[PDB]
Amino acid sequence: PLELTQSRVQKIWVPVDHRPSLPRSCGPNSPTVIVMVGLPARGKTYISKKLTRYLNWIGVPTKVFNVGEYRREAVKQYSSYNFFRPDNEEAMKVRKQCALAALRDVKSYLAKEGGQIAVFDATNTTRERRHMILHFAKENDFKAFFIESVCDDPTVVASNIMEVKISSPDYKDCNSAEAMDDFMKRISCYEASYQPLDPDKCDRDLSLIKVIDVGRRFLVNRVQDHIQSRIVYYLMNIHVQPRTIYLCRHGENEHNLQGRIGGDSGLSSRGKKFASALSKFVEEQNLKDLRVWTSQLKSTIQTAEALRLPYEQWKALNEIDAGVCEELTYEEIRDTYPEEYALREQDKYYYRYPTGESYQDLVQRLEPVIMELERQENVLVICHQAVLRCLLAYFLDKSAEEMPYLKCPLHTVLKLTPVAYGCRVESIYLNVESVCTHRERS
Amino acid sequence: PLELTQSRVQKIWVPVDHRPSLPRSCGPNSPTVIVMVGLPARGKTYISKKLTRYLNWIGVPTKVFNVGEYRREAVKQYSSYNFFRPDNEEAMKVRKQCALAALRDVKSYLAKEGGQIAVFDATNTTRERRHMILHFAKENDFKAFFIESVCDDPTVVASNIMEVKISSPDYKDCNSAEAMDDFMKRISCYEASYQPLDPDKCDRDLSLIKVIDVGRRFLVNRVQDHIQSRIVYYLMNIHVQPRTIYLCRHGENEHNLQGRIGGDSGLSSRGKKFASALSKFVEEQNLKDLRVWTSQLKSTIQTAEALRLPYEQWKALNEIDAGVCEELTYEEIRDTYPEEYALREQDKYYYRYPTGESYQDLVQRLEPVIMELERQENVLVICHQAVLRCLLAYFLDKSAEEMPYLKCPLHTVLKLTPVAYGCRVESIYLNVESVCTHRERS
Ligand SMILES: O=c1[nH]cnc2c1c(-c1ccc(Cl)cc1)cn2-c1ccccc1
Ligand SMILES: O=c1[nH]cnc2c1c(-c1ccc(Cl)cc1)cn2-c1ccccc1
Ligand SMILES: O=P(O)(O)OC[C@H]1O[C@](O)(CO)[C@@H](O)[C@@H]1O
Ligand SMILES: O=P(O)(O)OC[C@H]1O[C@](O)(CO)[C@@H](O)[C@@H]1O
Repeated sequence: PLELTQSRVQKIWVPVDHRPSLPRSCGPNSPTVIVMVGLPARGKTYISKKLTRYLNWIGVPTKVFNVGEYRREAVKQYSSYNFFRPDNEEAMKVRKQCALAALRDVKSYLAKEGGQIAVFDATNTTRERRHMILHFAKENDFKAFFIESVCDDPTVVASNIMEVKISSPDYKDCNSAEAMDDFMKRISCYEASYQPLDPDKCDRDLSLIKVIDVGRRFLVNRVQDHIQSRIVYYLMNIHVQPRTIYLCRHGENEHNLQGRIGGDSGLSSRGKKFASALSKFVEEQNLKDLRVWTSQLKSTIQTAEALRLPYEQWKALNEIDAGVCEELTYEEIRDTYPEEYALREQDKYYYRYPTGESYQDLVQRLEPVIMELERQENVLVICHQAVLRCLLAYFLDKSAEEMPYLKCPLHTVLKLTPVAYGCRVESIYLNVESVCTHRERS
Repeated sequence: PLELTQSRVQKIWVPVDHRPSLPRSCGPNSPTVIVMVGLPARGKTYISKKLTRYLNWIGVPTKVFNVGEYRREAVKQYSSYNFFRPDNEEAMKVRKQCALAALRDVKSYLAKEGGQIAVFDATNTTRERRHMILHFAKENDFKAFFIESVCDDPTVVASNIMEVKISSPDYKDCNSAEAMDDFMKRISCYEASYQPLDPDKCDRDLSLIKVIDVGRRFLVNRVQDHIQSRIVYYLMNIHVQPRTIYLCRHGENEHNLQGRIGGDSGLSSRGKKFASALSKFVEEQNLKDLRVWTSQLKSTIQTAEALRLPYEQWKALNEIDAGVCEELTYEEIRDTYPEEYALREQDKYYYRYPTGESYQDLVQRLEPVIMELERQENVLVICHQAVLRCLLAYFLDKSAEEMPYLKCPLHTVLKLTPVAYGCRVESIYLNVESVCTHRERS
């Protein structure tokens, strides 16, 4: 009775599966359609992309279905705002067909591809369009959650057009002035039929969030579940204010020199040289304010000590726990635990060290770090190889499969600048020698 | 250069403090005054108490300053709603003095007692009163965050009067009908001067949350920092729907029999008997729906396996990590690590095991568990001794000092029923023998 076995890769206790002669599968909670609402240049695509990046990173399979991309596919080349005219009978039919084709792909993603969240990125400015999306959701047993972005500031609208609209494939043959002018006319095509969400009377029973004036204010109505609550929390923590995220590892430590994993060793002579080089680098950046974050492990704290700046220690930033393999070299791991060594090499993201962690566990631990990084402005995170790969995979939208192999060398600062729909990444090697701890897949 | 030392109790790396002949202290971010807003019987005290319980448990020193308690102290016995009349010149002076005395204690708590959050629990229904609180906050360099509870449902108002108002010390000599009638008249005294928060025009620059219709809808304006964002997230996850929380440990394991700590041992013969007894108990509770949560450790999973109910494994529910002391008996800990043994006995909450955890680390790990427990209805959590003490300290509002000593015996279900401003706790021993793992302070 109650016989369990521990799965070799993830180390999960499962009931001993003495399946009968005819083993049965029973494969595989309700998926969600996130409905973007609002006029063009309201940051709907920005919200869609960023939210999808966060949801995928935390392990919720998410995909964006942008109706404009279906339109660029159906219609050869973009001519002008005339395509978006309410009196353009033909283009209105094409645009409806594109929205229906995107919804068809939403159904296939959620019901047949193991997707959990589909972000329907369109204007969805009319009650008619939204009623149709609701009908589609109800008939397919999908939940519907509306995210409306409301902003009437012309400075914000002009900034969005300049930052990411003029550079759109639609405006390839256009100069900045013509593209901006055409886009303003394009916005005007949607203004007459636009019916904002009304949670007070009409949309009282809908699950929604109204993001007002670039996240200055929020109207939240009927949050049904865990995932909607998480989305709301995320939207309330992110901002579009300019800032820089600097990510680096502690300076080279004594375990690095011996080729040993984990432990709590101190900086080597080179590691101390990096720490001084980092102080000079930080000083040269001339940042008004800078928050410095470290792990609770000695090597990151010693590195921060060289900066002569206040810093905060996070236990969540501590290197991946290697369990029984802590303080061992990779050669000693292969010779003492050959089965464990091979299992990790085959499934590096999901592999859990015995009495230790996986990269998957790291993500769960680092979620509060990410949420706080979003809230903050200029931040320097002094951490460890596996922790750094996880954070970098979040900022650079890298998959779980690529994450354990991202290059994060010692004595090198990764300068992240948020621009358009992601991060510009600059690498700055601080000219101090160290050992190489990067190991490619085999 | 960069010399650090590890603190004996918490195991935190600190700069080697070679203080000069004259060591200097420099003792000790801006505190927050949470302003409750709304008519009586709107759950302001419920919000105040619950939020304070959560904030203290996560490690943010928080205290409630209820103006009504200052009034019960200044005015001998309560007579009737006549005391609350707007034309009652004398009582209006007394009530103002009570609010000012509470604010005086708010200043002393935040500026001189190391308090981080002061919850000002009063009606604060007029712009005049709120302007005065803002002036008080600005002059003392305190942040102000407003929490308004808006509800016009008479069923909700009557329920609040019946649940917690009629049982108030004010209505000691009154029967349920007279107390209810007096309280309705008391509410009416505040209705004429009530000016709700207006984030649209008047209160546009104030940091606030409007909780509408018992958390059905929210208006969030200008969330300035981390703590306000956390409060908003918490308020959006809690509910007042009836439910039961059952908490228990895994059935007795092999390590329990050997007096060994940590590890991942399986159920003993008695532990398996408890698991069967738990299934019978669960069945007898006749719960429409029940969510079952376990840790990722074998003993809790084997216990859940006996229920024949779907369950979810949480790594956050895994027992406290004893680091180097894992799988050792307490006798072996005292003999191999006597310094460590004595340090723990002296400071059980903050003590961190070498390469392991503290009860303080457990709280940080269990925060997502608590947030999900709040969202849910009927939940059974099968966990471990230290994890259980932490969760119980949250529900029962126990301090960090009492937390490591809470009695959580094996083969015993703790049935938690939310009622009034906290939890009713029922203990159910499932009549299966086990060893005793409880150790009192020495
Ligand atoms: O509300 C907007 N209106 C116009 N533009 C916008 C936004 C937001 C935004 C919306 C909601 C939230 Cl919680 C945060 C940011 C981002 N952006 C944006 C700006 C420049 C480039 C790309 C996107
Ligand atoms: O909004 C209310 N109006 C009247 N009463 C109320 C509430 C809330 C409440 C308010 C906000 C939130 Cl996020 C959750 C619950 C709780 N209570 C309550 C009910 C019975 C006894 C004690 C308290
Ligand atoms: O996932 P990988 O490639 O083993 O890298 C993580 C390892 O790297 C180290 O930071 C040492 O370089 C160890 O602490 C950790 O076990
Ligand atoms: O804090 P205390 O009293 O040592 O209790 C926690 C210990 O109890 C155990 O659950 C064993 O009873 C251990 O796993 C853990 O180390």
